Amino acid sequence: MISLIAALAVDRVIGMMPWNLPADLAWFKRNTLNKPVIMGRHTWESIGRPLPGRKNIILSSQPGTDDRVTWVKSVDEAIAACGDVPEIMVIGGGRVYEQFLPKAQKLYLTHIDAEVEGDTHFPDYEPDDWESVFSEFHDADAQNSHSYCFEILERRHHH
Ligand SMILES: Nc1nc2c(c(=O)[nH]1)N[C@@H](CNc1ccc(C(=O)N[C@@H](CCC(=O)O)C(=O)O)cc1)CN2
Ligand SMILES: [Cl-]
Ligand SMILES: [Cl-]
Ligand SMILES: [Cl-]
Ligand SMILES: [Mg+2]
Ligand SMILES: [Mg+2]
Ligand SMILES: [Mg+2]
Ligand SMILES: [Mg+2]
Repeated sequence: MISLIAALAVDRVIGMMPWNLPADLAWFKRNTLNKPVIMGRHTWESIGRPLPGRKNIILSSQPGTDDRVTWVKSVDEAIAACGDVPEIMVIGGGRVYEQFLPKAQKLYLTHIDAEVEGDTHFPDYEPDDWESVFSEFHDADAQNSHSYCFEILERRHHH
């Protein structure tokens, strides 16, 4: 099964960080550890080093040479490279989320209370097609710059 995981500012702006949220990074790690992660080449270059404890699959029509990750050229190849696993995590960026959304059955979202200047957005999804099965709000604190709300949604309908 395919899931997307993303952190969204107001207006669904995503980035590679205008905010400083170690709690969100802990949420990201907890929910991706021991699962393959699929990302586009822009996201890969922004991370710079393979995420530990996860198979790192990079979707790009023009692969790099880095032997530390697995390079694939299509959504279908990305999925095949993951093989028989319970859950595949798609970690962005904008275009990769857009291509994978139709195949996804679960969303892990962090809704951040920040207005920011970026131009890359998380895909449009029809809220009526999803059910909110978890939500938790957290205030900002000495370690986290903004307030945020974790949410998990499960797909109920497809169009
Ligand atoms: N919800 C959430 N989802 C996301 C991101 C986020 O920002 N938060 N960011 C996007 C991908 N970018 C990164 C950049 C850095 C890291 C990263 O470095 N993670 C460490 C944890 C951080 C650390 O302890 O050093 C890890 O092992 O997972 C993860 C995703 C995609 N999805
Ligand atoms: Cl957590
Ligand atoms: Cl990308
Ligand atoms: Cl505090
Ligand atoms: Mg090689
Ligand atoms: Mg889009
Ligand atoms: Mg769309
Ligand atoms: Mg319904």
